[PDB]
Amino acid sequence: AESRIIHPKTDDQRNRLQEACKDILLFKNLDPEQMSQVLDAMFEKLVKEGEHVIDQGDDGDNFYVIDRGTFDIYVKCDGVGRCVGNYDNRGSFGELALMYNTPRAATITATSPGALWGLDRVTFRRIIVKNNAKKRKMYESFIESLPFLKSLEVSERLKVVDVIGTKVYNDGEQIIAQGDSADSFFIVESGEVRITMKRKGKAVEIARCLRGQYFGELALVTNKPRAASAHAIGTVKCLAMDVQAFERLLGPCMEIMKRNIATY
Ligand SMILES: CCCN(CCC)c1ncnc2c1ncn2[C@@H]1O[C@@H]2COP(=O)(O)O[C@H]2[C@H]1O
Ligand SMILES: CCCN(CCC)c1ncnc2c1ncn2[C@@H]1O[C@@H]2COP(=O)(O)O[C@H]2[C@H]1O
Repeated sequence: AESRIIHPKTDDQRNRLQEACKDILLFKNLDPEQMSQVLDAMFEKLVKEGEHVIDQGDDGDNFYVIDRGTFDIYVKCDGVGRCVGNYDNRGSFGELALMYNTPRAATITATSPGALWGLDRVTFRRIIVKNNAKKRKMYESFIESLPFLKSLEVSERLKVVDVIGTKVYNDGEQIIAQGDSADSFFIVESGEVRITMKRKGKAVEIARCLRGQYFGELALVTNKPRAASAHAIGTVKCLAMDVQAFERLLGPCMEIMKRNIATY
């Protein structure tokens, strides 16, 4: 079809568009064809400190990917809204409205001047939601066999795959580095992950994660930095998700985790 949306861009815009998108979990499973359709529909939108890019309750129009600038996340608790987190010069938001045809479930506002790459909902539903149909096949059984995910309404566990993204790693490849700031949760799908620990300089092995085992969740809960490095042992495939997604769907897991986290 030629009813596709296309926003002509300069070589520079595409370059930046490219950097901004390299790590967006929602694009991880798209073939080159699907990705280029997406990129063509991306439009640039500048923002200013204080600007309410999204207001809770509003209608879902676009999906956003951050090019730069800081942001704050706000939710209303009984009528009072609080900063429940934030984004820092990278990440994506505004997908829930388009995926589930529901009102914006939060408020996003620039906490400094920024820029964004938006994606209309027609394109988003046409390609990303289609993409989720594929991901569900591939990982529905698997995800539904992960013990730590028993504590979730049958319905909640369904929306999990909708926001995970597949990351491939070669042998010897670093997945996360101890110390670094954390913005993602991992779940080994295939291969093996070696977890090691070091000391203040420039390495003791402390665990091995196999298909079905998660890691990188400690720093998300303790709101602390990476407490250990992770490396791929041979080809590894992890099903990942950002913290916002983590806290949004995994709250019902923090217990069985916080407890089993004592085993650290
Ligand atoms: C820190 C996680 C906070 N939680 C969970 C609390 C209920 C969130 N709960 C719901 N939506 C969130 C959350 N965080 C970011 N968004 C993003 O803010 C967006 C607002 O538009 P949306 O509902 O279409 O999609 C949303 C998400 O990408
Ligand atoms: C049973 C070994 C327990 N220990 C060693 C005790 C000091 C651990 N101590 C600290 N982190 C561990 C440990 N095991 C796995 N991780 C995982 O390795 C991850 C490193 O990133 P993270 O800190 O965000 O979350 C971590 C855990 O999922």
